[PDB]
Amino acid sequence: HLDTALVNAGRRKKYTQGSVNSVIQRASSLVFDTVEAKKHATRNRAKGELFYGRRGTLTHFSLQEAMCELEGGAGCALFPCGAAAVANTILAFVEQGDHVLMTNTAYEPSQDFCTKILAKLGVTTGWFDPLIGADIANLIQPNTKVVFLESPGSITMEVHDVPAIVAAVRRVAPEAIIMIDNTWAAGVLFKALDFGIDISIQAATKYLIGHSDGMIGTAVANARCWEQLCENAYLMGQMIDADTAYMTSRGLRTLGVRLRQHHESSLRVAEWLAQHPQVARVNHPALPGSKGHEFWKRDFSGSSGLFSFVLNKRLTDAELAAYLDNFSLFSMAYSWGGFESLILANQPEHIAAIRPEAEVDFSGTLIRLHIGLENVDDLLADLAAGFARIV
Amino acid sequence: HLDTALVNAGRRKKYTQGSVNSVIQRASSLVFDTVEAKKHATRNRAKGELFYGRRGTLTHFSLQEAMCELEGGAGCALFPCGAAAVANTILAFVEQGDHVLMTNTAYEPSQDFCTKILAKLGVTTGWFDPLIGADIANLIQPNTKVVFLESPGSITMEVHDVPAIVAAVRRVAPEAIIMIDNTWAAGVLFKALDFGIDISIQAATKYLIGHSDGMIGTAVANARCWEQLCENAYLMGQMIDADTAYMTSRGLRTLGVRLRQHHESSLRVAEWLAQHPQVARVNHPALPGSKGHEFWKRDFSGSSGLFSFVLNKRLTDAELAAYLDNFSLFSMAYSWGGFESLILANQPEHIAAIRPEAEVDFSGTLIRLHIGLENVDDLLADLAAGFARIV
Amino acid sequence: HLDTALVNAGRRKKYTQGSVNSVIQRASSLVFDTVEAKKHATRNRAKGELFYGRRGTLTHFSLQEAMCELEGGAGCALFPCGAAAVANTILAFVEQGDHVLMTNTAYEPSQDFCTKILAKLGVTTGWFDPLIGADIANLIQPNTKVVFLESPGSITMEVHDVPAIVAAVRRVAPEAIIMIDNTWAAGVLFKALDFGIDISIQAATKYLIGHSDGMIGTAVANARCWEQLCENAYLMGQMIDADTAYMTSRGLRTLGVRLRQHHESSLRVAEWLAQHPQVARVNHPALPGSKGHEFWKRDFSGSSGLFSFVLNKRLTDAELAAYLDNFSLFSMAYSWGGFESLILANQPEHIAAIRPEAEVDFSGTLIRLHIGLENVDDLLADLAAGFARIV
Amino acid sequence: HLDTALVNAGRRKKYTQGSVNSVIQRASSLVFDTVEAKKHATRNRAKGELFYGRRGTLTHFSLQEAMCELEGGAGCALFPCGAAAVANTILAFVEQGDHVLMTNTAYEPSQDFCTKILAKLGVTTGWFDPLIGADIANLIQPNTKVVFLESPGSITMEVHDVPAIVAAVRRVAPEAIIMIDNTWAAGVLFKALDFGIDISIQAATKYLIGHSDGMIGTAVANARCWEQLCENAYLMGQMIDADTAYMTSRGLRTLGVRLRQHHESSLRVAEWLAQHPQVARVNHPALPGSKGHEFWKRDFSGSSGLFSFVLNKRLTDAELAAYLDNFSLFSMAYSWGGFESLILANQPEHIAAIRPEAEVDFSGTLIRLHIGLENVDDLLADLAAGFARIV
Ligand SMILES: Cc1ncc(COP(=O)(O)O)c(CNCC(=O)O)c1O
Ligand SMILES: Cc1ncc(COP(=O)(O)O)c(CNCC(=O)O)c1O
Ligand SMILES: Cc1ncc(COP(=O)(O)O)c(CNCC(=O)O)c1O
Ligand SMILES: Cc1ncc(COP(=O)(O)O)c(CNCC(=O)O)c1O
Repeated sequence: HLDTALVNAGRRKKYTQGSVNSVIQRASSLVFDTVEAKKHATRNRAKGELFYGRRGTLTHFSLQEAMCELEGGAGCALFPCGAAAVANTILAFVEQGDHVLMTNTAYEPSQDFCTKILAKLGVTTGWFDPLIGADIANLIQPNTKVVFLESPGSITMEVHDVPAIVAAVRRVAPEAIIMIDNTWAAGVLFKALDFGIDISIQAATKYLIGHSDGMIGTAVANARCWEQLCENAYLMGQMIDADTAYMTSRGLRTLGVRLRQHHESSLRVAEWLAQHPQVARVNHPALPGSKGHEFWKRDFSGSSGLFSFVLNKRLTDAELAAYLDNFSLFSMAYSWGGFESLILANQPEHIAAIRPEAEVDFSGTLIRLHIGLENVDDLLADLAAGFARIV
Repeated sequence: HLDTALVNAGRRKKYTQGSVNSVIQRASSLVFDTVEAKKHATRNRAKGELFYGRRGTLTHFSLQEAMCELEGGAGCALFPCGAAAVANTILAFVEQGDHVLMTNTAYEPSQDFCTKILAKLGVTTGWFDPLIGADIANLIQPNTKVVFLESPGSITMEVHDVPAIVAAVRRVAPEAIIMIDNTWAAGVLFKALDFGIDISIQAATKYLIGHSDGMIGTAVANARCWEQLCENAYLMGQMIDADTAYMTSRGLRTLGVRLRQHHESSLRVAEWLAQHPQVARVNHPALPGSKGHEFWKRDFSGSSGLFSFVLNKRLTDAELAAYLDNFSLFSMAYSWGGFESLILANQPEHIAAIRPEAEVDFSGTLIRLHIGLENVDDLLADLAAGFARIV
Repeated sequence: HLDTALVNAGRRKKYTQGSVNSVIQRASSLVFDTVEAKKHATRNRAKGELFYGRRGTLTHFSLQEAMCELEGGAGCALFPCGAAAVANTILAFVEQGDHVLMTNTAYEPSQDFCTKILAKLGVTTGWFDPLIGADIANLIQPNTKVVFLESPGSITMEVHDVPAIVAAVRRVAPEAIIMIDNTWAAGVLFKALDFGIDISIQAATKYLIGHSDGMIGTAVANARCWEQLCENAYLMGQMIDADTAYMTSRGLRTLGVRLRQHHESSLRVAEWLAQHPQVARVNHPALPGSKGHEFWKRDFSGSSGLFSFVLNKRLTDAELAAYLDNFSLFSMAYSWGGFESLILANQPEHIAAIRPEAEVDFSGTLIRLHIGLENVDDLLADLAAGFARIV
Repeated sequence: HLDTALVNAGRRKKYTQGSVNSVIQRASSLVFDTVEAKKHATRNRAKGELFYGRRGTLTHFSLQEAMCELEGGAGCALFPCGAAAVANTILAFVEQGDHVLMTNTAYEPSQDFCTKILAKLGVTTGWFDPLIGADIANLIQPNTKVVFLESPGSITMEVHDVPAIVAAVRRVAPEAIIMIDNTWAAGVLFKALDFGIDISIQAATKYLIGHSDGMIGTAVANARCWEQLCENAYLMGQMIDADTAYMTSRGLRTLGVRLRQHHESSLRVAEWLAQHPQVARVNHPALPGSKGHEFWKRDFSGSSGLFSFVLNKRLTDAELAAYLDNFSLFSMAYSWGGFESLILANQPEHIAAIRPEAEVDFSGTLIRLHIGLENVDDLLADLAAGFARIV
């Protein structure tokens, strides 16, 4: 029933006022007809009554309701982008003297927030290998407050054993705040809260928006953590504009059909790459043999379209240009989750530099692909032409 | 020449591409045609080359250029709202052990960020009376890193003697970061950076947007402080959407003709209130006798339309409803800076509770007015009817 | 390669300027830097140079290029909605004394334009049964200027034999303008201009927008008819706003994946209805046995999700309310082509009244369904519950 | 009280739902909760009940209410631009055999609609000098259905004696439909429907939008003519998108303070030009001695900022480039009514060619200026520098 839920989540008449989609209510000022209405709005300023634009309008409330339904949460906080959701969700739960334990495959801006901002504020960060599983218990310190997961990992796509990690954390520090950056799954292919994670964070920028033309972050928390997340993020002034909230709700309505196509196409590309003589390794959560693939198969309900692979050699700078500059359909850009296919390259030492306290286990150039909605045979031909430029 | 500058600031062909206003470029992904173009964009990712949507698109670059011209700064950082600009601009310059010195008339959410977020990060906040002037030197501690001004003050409208404050800070701690919330002046009626302030922060939500239908914060920094502001705000994921950036640029184009009307009308209302038997005090920076009026007359080039007054009595709850619930033109809402007139009330003890380490010097109910663009005689008739309901 | 074409159509650097999607250029005024540039823009004011907002901005040019590529036309005119495209495209080619020959299954507002507007301007209109095929030749008068097709027909879904109609028209009246309302096919499941039709009109409101939140009409003409269409529509001031043009281009990027789901789901529902004891007839072009199905099978490349069926009785007012008022997933609304499922009822005598010079051949209430993106088993359960309410 | 009316027109709780401005309701489909509600909406589909997006959503209804209040009409029809409003408002009231009598100073596209569209549909058009006054009676034919006014005229700015024209029409042809293109007055500086005109048409593109970034037309009709205008324009599919309707309502809120500045600055420039040795004539309705000034003074409540003047020679193309290419503040573009100043040149023989059955009474190049919101002394200096380039 996920497709039905995606079509209907948040679409109630109090928000739509007769249209199919929520109205767009643009506001800072929200008007109180009487002193008693103002008092009521104040009491309910975080409970869906119109109070002030920084808390939201009908358009935001509709999106928040949709996200809570789809991710099974008590509340959804909104942010100007994914990086803001990560940074402010972590910040909401720490004080000076605390420790954060974060996967070494976390998105680089998330790491840099920890090492360049949190550290200044008296909050330390330690690191773990994404396949650590139950052994994470040994890394929990007396002051560990937050455990931060990201599955699959950024770039290299390792999938955590979330049940093993969560069980170990709860044994040692049942009160800890467990968070996950659930962007790759779009919050719906992995139902994080059902696994005992406290907060599921997404760059709604990616698959929820789905068209590469809006930026927005979300964080859906369970009942234990919601009030602290909501109020501390509000104290940092975190919000999103009404129009982007509308566009995120709108993206939900095609998320199912889109994801099924990204899954089908990216798996086909990954299977083809795995047979290719110029490819050393394919990092796709759905491909047999990929790191944590057995946890993806057990714990996820599908795949998206982002993955990576390692070439059979380290490209020279001349080869990198010959390869990347001459694609016809794949484009070079950051971000992903849109309708179009993207390609980027990283050398192994570049990845090692963003794997704290760890090395990488490959020596070829790594290529990250986002597989969009183009015909897959056309995408395969584009990749084949690229291989011919470097063979 | 301010009106000419407001019409033209940021409106260059590289952003407008033939239209009068900037194009609206909605993006996360920004495409690099070659590896070398990507390297160039990376080196210039904070210098106006398209790199990634979190840094901005053409639409943001146009607004940033306009704000730097109008406020005389080296760079302009963008935020989802004014409160995010205040919180993240302060956060960008502090670390555990630092001290912030803030006017006791600061906007309440700014105070709450200090007491409820900064405090648990090991950053202490002290307070000063807005008329302290040169005596602020005695409050500067070895660990004072930030001095935070707001002139006129929130609600009660006291105007600082900025030249005296800045000179005192520079004598004792010249490296300190002096910031101002310059929202009431819309950043243009008081040229903060020409007075030796380091960073001018605004809720562009107010007069820059001008229509009560968008939220956005700005912070314009001098060359000394720009890199740290830019990079630390970016690590917190702070940005605004392209469409709100467009609407802020658009608001600049009528800001001069709007502010002149708000000034003319609000001063007429303030002069009338000052003669009224039911009014104890009028707090309008432009009205003779108001706190810091001589600094407003010396240091500002105009007034906006927000001010307050104190009634000759403390209204009962029944009188508050009779007064506020029955206006025909003034509405109750938070925010201000739009085309319509607004009214709110506060009891003295409510204000005292947001004047840290200080008491208030009045006992009547305080009324805050925003004077919009309606005909002033109609607004006066509405206020007169209000007075008759409580006489 | 249609999916690749849909992802990339119109997305050239001159329109996108570095983002994935076109920029949104909002304009009436377009600025000429020199008199020489103004002269060049004037000469090329219908050839893709920026001249005046009524002709379009970069955003419109990008959509027009996409529509010409996808429908194989020489030019694409834009209109405020589908009905404006129909009315103004017909008007662009008639003058007093002319005759229009239109299918009797044409959309009712299209018929009303002919009988209420054209008739008082000296232009007569005659009618044909949608399955007339080659016998249309005997209805062509010496003054027949326009032959207007709609396949499938509105409401009742009959599919024309376009090859037989076009061949008959060209034998008798080679210079006639053959037009089609190609909305049901979204202009891509039936390539009208490859069949010898001169102009393909769409309510881009439906599947191109795809989300029920924008209105826009398009008309794509061959080289023979383009100049007259363009210039006469322009004389009537026909245009669309830049933002809706952007959203139409954006809809193209998911059109393929959406249509495949609408086809799969709607055919499954039709097959179930076609064996259902409370259903007298199913009108779905893709269902064997439906009127004109053999032509759909030969001439179309797929199906959308709009179709109708006839109940085993004419519902009374109490029965119609018990049926329609209590659906859980299907909603009552006009329009279609969006992500959500819709239901409407038409009584047979109502349809007969909008079948000029013709009778209907059924007596039960007709139900028109739009099958959206919800889970099809959930939709079937909703329809089954409906049947139980009227059994 | 106009400023108060402009701030408040159309801003009722049913449309704003708690915000200051209307909600933006984007919709084709509008959902009926029950068959009973659909029946009610159908009966009232042109009477302000939500029925279908082509009729409008809450956002349109709010704008329509505002326009009817401000112009004193029974209804307001919306169109994609001003030219569509003119063409479709005329078309709504003519049939084969009718005659249209139009001022020879009408906007050129309005003339071209008459000569190129209406003529081939059996509707003839004749012409009259804008100062004809009461002598227009002699030109009214038995089949004259529409008398079309435009005051001030396009380009040359002549002001009609509307009382004299209307009285003559009513004496000879009381049932005629009298229309005016009231764009220059923004519908509010000349209350056309109080002078016995039946329909006031505007390019809301100009001063109502006020920022050069939207296009929209309006036609406000009296009770006698509303139903025919509404229903015939709807049969042509004429509508505007919800977002442009919102931006038009939003423009009303600053229209008063904008127009006062355009009046002040443009009259100052006109007075300067009227004493300048390089100027042969100044065409500004507010300038004493301009054609029809005495009617402007009697019948209008203010002036906008668009006017023209005639140079002391017909400039060559080389002089036009030297003059126009090198302005610093004035830009070349079509349209007007925005915040920036614009300049265009018209040769006398080109104007004569769009003065049907009449000649011009000047031989110098005509310069049309739009005076924006820049500082007027800067604009005067820009014009002076232009004079020096051609002296
Ligand atoms: C896994 C993951 N988490 C957060 C972000 C940041 O979201 P944004 O809206 O961009 O602030 C991303 C961003 N990725 C860019 C890239 O991978 O190229 C992310 O992938
Ligand atoms: C002086 C001042 N500074 C910051 C803000 C916050 O801006 P926002 O965009 O709302 O986050 C304000 C806000 N004012 C609301 C009120 O005064 O009622 C402000 O006044
Ligand atoms: C087949 C077909 N052709 C034109 C239109 C009109 O488009 P719009 O954008 O609404 O002006 C439609 C519209 N139909 C409404 C309905 O079927 O309920 C159409 O179906
Ligand atoms: C007086 C007058 N009436 C109608 C229009 C057309 O409006 P639009 O929204 O542009 O279709 C205009 C147009 N003017 C362009 C120009 O004068 O340069 C007009 O002036």
